[PDB]
Amino acid sequence: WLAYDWGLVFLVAAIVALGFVNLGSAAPDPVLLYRQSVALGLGLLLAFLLQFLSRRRLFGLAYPLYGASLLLLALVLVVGREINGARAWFVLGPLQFQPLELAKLGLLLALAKALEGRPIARVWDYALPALLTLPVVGLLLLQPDLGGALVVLFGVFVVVFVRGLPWRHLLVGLFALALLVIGSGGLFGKRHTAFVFSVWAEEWGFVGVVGLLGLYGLLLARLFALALACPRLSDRLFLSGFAGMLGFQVVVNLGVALGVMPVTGLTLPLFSYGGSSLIATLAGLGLVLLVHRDRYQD
Ligand SMILES: [Cl-]
Repeated sequence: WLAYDWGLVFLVAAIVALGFVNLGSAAPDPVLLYRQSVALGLGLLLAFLLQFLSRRRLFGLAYPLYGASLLLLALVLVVGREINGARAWFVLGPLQFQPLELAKLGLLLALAKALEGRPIARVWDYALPALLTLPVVGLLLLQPDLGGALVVLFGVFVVVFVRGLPWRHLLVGLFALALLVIGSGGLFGKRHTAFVFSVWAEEWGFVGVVGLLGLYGLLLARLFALALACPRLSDRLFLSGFAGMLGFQVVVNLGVALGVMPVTGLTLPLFSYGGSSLIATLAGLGLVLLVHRDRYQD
């Protein structure tokens, strides 16, 4: 039927097109743009394939996907490939799959589903999110990769806070974990990650950064608007956790790019270089779009 919110689609497409028109000038290379074109193709294809999935099945898979992401996080520690001092990637030749993304989505689904029963015992308000998040954050710290750990923990914080459970301990853990880590016009196109962002910030200047931060602000706004437009509470929680994680990566790259936090492996979603991050962001956006399209169904 295609009863989606096409505004969010246009926002995602606009950020993606900005990322692509920037990469073609921010340290370009004939062979480095092909990888990202194929990543975009795979991402759109996967986000389309996932549209043949009802939300009932998707939340039926809330617990199996969480278990598979836990076991996959455990397995990457044994048979992974070290990159920047941590084994956090599965490399099978041309295939590059990082279990962090599966962990994020599985935990969001699992917590959303397990946290939609309004009455709870007076003890599990602390323990259930604890015992569902701690294995993930711990297996993320054994790599070690604390950027994804921060994203995961902050997502869990957003889910808990929107729900209405104890969240202050989660912020304590979050802040504690984060401590052990050219004009108005610009140039217009005239190897670390932040280079992808430093070239946009310098070749396009204040209008460029204002426009990009505005695109991200509108995306987070539309996500949180779709979140409170769902009758079921599990959907509200899932959408808000996703939007939280996205905004958190964005503000992390903000402080990384402007000399605040030490850099992490967290890219700017839909914008920074990275085929797996692009594909995973597209897949998560496909999930959020399909859970929004099925909001008035049983
Ligand atoms: Cl609290």
